[PDB]
Amino acid sequence: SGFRKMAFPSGKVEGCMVQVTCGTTTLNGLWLDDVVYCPRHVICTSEDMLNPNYEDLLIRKSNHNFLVQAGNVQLRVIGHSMQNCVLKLKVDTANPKTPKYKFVRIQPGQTFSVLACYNGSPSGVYQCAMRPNFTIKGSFLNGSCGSVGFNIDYDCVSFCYMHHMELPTGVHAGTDLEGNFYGPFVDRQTAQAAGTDTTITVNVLAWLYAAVINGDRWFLNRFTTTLNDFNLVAMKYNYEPLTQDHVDILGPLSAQTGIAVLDMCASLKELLQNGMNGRTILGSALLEDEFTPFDVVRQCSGVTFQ
Amino acid sequence: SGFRKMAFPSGKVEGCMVQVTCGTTTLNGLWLDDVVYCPRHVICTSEDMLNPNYEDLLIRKSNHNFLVQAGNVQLRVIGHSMQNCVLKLKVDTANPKTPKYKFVRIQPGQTFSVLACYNGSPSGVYQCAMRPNFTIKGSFLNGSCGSVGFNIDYDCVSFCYMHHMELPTGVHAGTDLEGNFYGPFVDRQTAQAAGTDTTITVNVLAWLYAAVINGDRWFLNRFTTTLNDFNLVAMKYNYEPLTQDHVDILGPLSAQTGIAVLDMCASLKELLQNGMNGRTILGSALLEDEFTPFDVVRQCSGVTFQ
Ligand SMILES: *[C@H](O)[C@H](C[C@@H]1CCNC1=O)NC(=O)[C@H](CC(C)C)NC(=O)[C@@H](NC(=O)OCc1ccccc1)C(C)C
Ligand SMILES: *[C@H](O)[C@H](C[C@@H]1CCNC1=O)NC(=O)[C@H](CC(C)C)NC(=O)[C@@H](NC(=O)OCc1ccccc1)C(C)C
Repeated sequence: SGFRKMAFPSGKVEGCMVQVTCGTTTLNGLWLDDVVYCPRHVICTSEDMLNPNYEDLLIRKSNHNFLVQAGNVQLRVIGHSMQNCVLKLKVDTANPKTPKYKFVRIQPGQTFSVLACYNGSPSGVYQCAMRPNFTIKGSFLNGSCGSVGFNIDYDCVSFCYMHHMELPTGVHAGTDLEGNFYGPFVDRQTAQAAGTDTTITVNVLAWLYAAVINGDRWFLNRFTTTLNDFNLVAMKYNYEPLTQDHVDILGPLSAQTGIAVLDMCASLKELLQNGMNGRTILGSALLEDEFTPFDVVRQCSGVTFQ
Repeated sequence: SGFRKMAFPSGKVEGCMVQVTCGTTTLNGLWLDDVVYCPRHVICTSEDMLNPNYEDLLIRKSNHNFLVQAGNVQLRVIGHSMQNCVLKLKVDTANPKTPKYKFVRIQPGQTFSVLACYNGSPSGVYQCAMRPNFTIKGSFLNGSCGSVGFNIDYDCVSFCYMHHMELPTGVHAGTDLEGNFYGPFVDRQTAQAAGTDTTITVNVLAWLYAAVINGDRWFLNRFTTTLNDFNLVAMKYNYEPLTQDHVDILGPLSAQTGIAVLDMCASLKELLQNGMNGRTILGSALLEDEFTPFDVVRQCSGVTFQ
C-alpha cells in the first residue's frame, strides 16, 4: 500500500531531448524522427522578448543559424519552419531512439509528467496537473524552455506540453506540441493575467477514494448529499461543479470501496465546511487535486509500461 | 522558479530492471554486468514466509530453477549465491545497458528516487527520504519487491535501496544492494516494530531556504535563537537535534539568501510553537522534511545528468 505522487518512467523521453542554440540563446528541443521541436523564442534576444515580431525575426535566420546538439551527436539542419509558437527544425538524421509517440492536447484537470531539462540534459521528473486556468505549478529555471510534459500508455508516449514561460505568480505556461498555448497566454515578456483558478473536484474525490483504499477513513462520515446540494458547496469553495460524467468516471473506485460517490461527496462537503482540524489524509493537511481517477487506479493496481 | 518534489530521470535504471521467477513467486531484479540482484524471498512459498530457513530453502534450488526475463530477452543462469538478504544470480550475458554504477549504503535523512516495478517493468518514479527510523514511506504493491532506490551523479548511478517488505504502519523496509536491511528488520512475515520516528531538522531548514528563494517569506520572523535553545524546542517536537555539522551543510543556502541559519531556526521554532495558522509554505500546510540541502541547491541551480 501507500500513495505517492508518481511520475511516469522518463527513459523514453530522455532519449529525445536535445539542445537548440540560435545566437546566444540556448534551450531544449524534442527530437522525434527527423524533426526537432522547440519554443520559437529561441530566436529572440533579451530585448526582442519585450515585443517580438516572430515572422520578421525568423526571416533573418537560415538553417545554419540553428545549432542542434544531441549529447555530443550533432545534427545537420536542412529545413526550418514555425508552427504557431513552436519551431520545427528538419534534421538530416532520424532519432534512432524515437519511441512510439502521439501529440495530444490535454484537458484541464488531467495530469502529466514533466521532464525538466537544461542544455538538452534531463535534471528531474515530476507529476502535475493542468489547472482549470491552463497554468501548471512546475519547477522551471532559465534554460528550461523546451522541456516537455507527457503521459505513457504501455509503449506509446503521448506528448502534451512544452514549457515556454513563467507568469507573475510563479506559475508556468506553455503550449501543446503543435505550438498552441494552453490558455490565453502569448510568448511575449509582458504582464499577463492567468485568471481565477478552481480546485479539480473529481480529482479530490479520486484522492479520497485512494485514502480509503489505504486505510485512511476517519473522514468517512455518516451523511449523504445530492449533486445540486454538493454543487452549492462546491462554488462557495471554488471547486469545479461535479457532473454525472464525473460520477461515472469514479465508478470503478466506488465499486472497489463500496462507497457511493454521493456519500463520498458528503464527506468532502464536511471537510470543506469544517476543515481537517489538524488531521492529515495520506500525509497531507490539504485536500489534494492533482490525482485523476485513472492515476489512483493505476497506482492501486500496479499498471506497468515498456 | 517553483519548487517540486523531483525524482532523478529514471532511464539509466529502467535499462537494468528484469523479472525473476522461482517457483510461482515473481519479483523484480536488477541486472548489472552479468549479475542479477533480487530479494532472497523469491525462493519462498506463501507458507515459508512465516518463518523461512533461507539456507535450507536455497539448497533445494538449482540454477535452472531461476527464470530471469529481461523484457523478452531471456537470460541463462549459470551460478547463484545468497549475500545477506539478496540473491545474486550469475547470468551468461552482461547487460549491454549497464550504466556506470556504485552500491552505496545511505544515511538516515538522505533522499533517493524509487523506480517502482512489477514483473520487471517500470510503473512510476518518485522521491523520498530514508527516515531516521530506517523506514521509507513509499507506494508498493504485491510484486514490487526488487524495485530499487537510487541517486545519480552525472553519469554514475548510486544504488542505495532494494524493496523487501511492508510494515504494520503502511511503511516500507528494505536493504542496501549488499542485502543488509536498513534498520532492525528481518525478511519474515512476523510483526515487527519500526520504533519512534523523528523529523529531519536540517531538511526542514533546507526547505525553508527553498521557500525564501521562491518568494515565500511570511514566516521570516524577527527573532534569533541559539543551538541549545533551538534544540530544546526540537526534542519537544520530535525533531532531530541540530548540530554544527548541519549548520555548515546549510552554509551555501545561508550565503545565497543572506539569512543566518540561527535566524532561520528562530523562524522554525515559532512555526513549531504556533503552527501555520492555516497558511501554506511552498504549497504545503505541513513542515516538509524530505528535501536535503543538496536537493534544494540542485533544484535552484539546475544541475543536469547524462
Ligand atoms: C525559457 O526557458 C524561459 C523559462 C522561464 C525562466 C524563468 N522561469 C521560466 O519558466 N522563459 C522565458 O524566458 C520567457 C520568454 C518569453 C515567453 C518570450 N519569459 C518569461 O517566462 C518571463 N515571463 C513573462 O514574460 O510573463 C509575463 C510577465 C510576467 C511578470 C511580469 C512581466 C511580464 C519571465 C522570465 C518573467
Ligand atoms: C514483495 O513484493 C512484497 C511487497 C509487499 C506486498 C505489499 N506491500 C509490500 O511492500 N513483500 C512481501 O511480501 C514481504 C515478504 C517477507 C519479507 C518474507 N512480506 C511483507 O511485506 C508483509 N509484511 C510483513 O510480514 O511485516 C511484518 C508484519 C507486519 C504486520 C503484521 C504481521 C507481520 C506484508 C505483506 C504484510
